Amino acid sequence: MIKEMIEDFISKGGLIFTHSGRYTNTNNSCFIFNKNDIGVDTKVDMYTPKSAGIKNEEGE
DNA sequence: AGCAATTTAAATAGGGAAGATAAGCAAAGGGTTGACGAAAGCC
Repeated sequence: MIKEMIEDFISKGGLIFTHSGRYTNTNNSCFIFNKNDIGVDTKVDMYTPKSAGIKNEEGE
């Protein structure tokens, strides 16, 4: 399910971003979602504390 | 005690043999490098 997942994300810290300083330093935790660069094939990152979240029936 | 000459021509061709093989092993390791969240003494 998808809504189940979006809400699983929201019960947790719940951040969706396209740019971050988390890659520069893992202790940083700055997450920035730019609106202008979202396109058809724009890959999009998300953050949860310790990457928490349930999987589906196909294990994703 | 330096003086030692000039031109001219330097071979055309025919051949550079194929047949064989070119190992099989067994190794090639992991040891550290984790930030948030949550109890839990402690100024």
